[PDB]
Amino acid sequence: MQIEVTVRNITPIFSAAPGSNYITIDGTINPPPGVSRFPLVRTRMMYVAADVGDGVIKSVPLQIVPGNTMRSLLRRTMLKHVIEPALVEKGNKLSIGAYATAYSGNATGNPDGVPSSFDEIATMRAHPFIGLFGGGPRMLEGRLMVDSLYPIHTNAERILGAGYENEMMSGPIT
RNA sequence: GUGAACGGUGGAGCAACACCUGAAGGAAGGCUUGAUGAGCGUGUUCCCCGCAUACGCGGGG
Repeated sequence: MQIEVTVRNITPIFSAAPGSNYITIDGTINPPPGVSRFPLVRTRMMYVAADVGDGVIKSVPLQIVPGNTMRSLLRRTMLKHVIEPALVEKGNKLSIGAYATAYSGNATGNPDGVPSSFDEIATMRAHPFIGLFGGGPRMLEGRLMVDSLYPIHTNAERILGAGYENEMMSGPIT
C-alpha cells in the first residue's frame, strides 16, 4: 500500500550533509585554498539522473531530506503521542532496552546471529508498531518503506513519474 | 662403418547444475553580520643621532 505525503515547508530545511565543506563571503562553494575559507555545513543533497537537455540525462544535485531522518521522525511521532500514551494510560512499563529498541531499532550494537522462532516473527510483524519498524536483537524486517523527502522540482522529474506536471520548481532552491 | 642403422604417444571427451548480501539505524544538538576604523586640545627655539668635518644637511620627543 502506497502513501504519498505531499508537504510544503514553512521554514527553511537544514539536514546537514556530512563533510568539511567551505564557502567564501560571496558564494563560491569549496574554493581553492587561500581565499579565507569559512566552514559550511551544506544541506543534504541527492544526486538524481535528470533531463538536462533534449535527449541527455545527467546526474544533477537535488536537495532532499534522507529517508532515515523521515523514518525516525515517523517512529518518534507515533512513539511520542500514540504509543507511550497507550502504555502509560494503561500503566505498562517498557524496559530501558525496550525503550532503546522501540526508539532506535536495537537495544545494543550487537545483533544475535541466531534466528528467532516463526511464531515470534509472525506476532511482531502482526504487531502495530513492531511490524512497521523491525530490527531488534534478531534483526526483524519491518513492513514500512520510508522514502527520502524529494522536492517538487524538474530535477526530480524522473523521480515523480510525471504525476505532477504543474508547480515544478526550475531554479535553485537553496 | 658410434650393439649402429630405422621407429609420432597417439586418437576422443562441456566443470557443470542451483543459490536475494541482507535485515535495523535522525547529522545533529547550540551560535546577533555586527561592528570597527569617519568629526573633536596645544602657538616658538629646548634635548640627542648620523653624513660631514662644521659652510650645513637629514632626523628622535
